[PDB]
Amino acid sequence: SSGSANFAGVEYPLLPLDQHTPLLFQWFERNPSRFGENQIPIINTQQNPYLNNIINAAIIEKERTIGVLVDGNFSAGQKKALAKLEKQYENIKVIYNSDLDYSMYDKKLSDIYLENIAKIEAQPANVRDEYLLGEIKKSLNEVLKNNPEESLVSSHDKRLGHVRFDFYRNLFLLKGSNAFLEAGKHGCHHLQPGGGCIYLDADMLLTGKLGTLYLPDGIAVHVSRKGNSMSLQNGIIAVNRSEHPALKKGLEIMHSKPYGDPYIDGVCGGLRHYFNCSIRHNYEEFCNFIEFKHEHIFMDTSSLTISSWR
Ligand SMILES: O=c1ccn([C@@H]2O[C@H](COP(=O)(O)OP(=O)(O)O)[C@@H](O)[C@H]2O)c(=O)[nH]1
Ligand SMILES: CC(=O)N[C@@H]1[C@@H](O)[C@H](O)[C@@H](CO)O[C@H]1O
Ligand SMILES: [Mg+2]
Repeated sequence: SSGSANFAGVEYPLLPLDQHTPLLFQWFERNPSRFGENQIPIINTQQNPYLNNIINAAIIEKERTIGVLVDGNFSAGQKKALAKLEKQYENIKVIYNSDLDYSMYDKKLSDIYLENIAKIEAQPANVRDEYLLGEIKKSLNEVLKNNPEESLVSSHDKRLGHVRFDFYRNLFLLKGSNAFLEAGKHGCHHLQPGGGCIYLDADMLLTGKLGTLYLPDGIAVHVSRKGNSMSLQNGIIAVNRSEHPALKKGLEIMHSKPYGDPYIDGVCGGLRHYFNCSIRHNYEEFCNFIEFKHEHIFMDTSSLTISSWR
């Protein structure tokens, strides 16, 4: 521990994330056919040189495990290319999302709907959200018509866009360093069970070594300052431990809300609940408090060109 930062009447120690804390990048590919059969299936265009950025981060942080969480229907040659990348850079560990078991974070959709119907019925009739009650009842009806066993994981798994890799990003960060050991990644000499993790968007250009970070209660996230507004953002998520209470609270919210969003609820909601940033608090002050800052990271370079999913 170093100093401390105040927010909403609570004093938070700036907890350390040592230099052995692993870095984490993520590539979930919807269209693996846009790469060669023996190509590394991670985008690497002039506008989005993301494979190059990852390799540059692995070269700069030579004494740090660099995890690449990948997903998509990859061809055999593409997987062999990923293994070749793992061999060309010792610290790069490729983790296939399908090799991780996320069932311990799952919940039945019908259970969420039933609990919400009970909790709307348990409140005085003059304040019940009746429109929401109706929408939850239609959602449950459709679940019973199409797949009664539908769950958070399975429903998000069927998504084809950013929501899916947001969801799995949060779950992986809950696993923390433990995900590396669960996937059988050998030679991760520095990883401790229960260790943390620093997730970075691939467009977060490292220009130097990160050293040791000091974050309030051991967590910080990106703050986008595009144009005249600012917003909490999951483009960077640094935690000093597995099962971090802020991300665990985001998962709690998603277990309780009928239509929880991995970003709005799993990240922003969890942070604001954990740190007591209500709608009556200053959102800008909280952004300044929780912001992940670093002089050796050129942040969100995808805004100089085009977004890879937009
Ligand atoms: O097909 C895609 C597009 C994006 N991403 C992930 O989304 C992140 C954000 O990419 P980018 O910075 O281009 O988007 P932005 O959110 O800045 O618009 C990337 O780093 C990847 O982890 C992905 O996995 N697959
Ligand atoms: C301005 C914008 O698009 N922000 C998106 C956010 O909505 C999304 O939840 C997140 C994860 O995909 O990526 C950000 O870049
Ligand atoms: Mg970006």
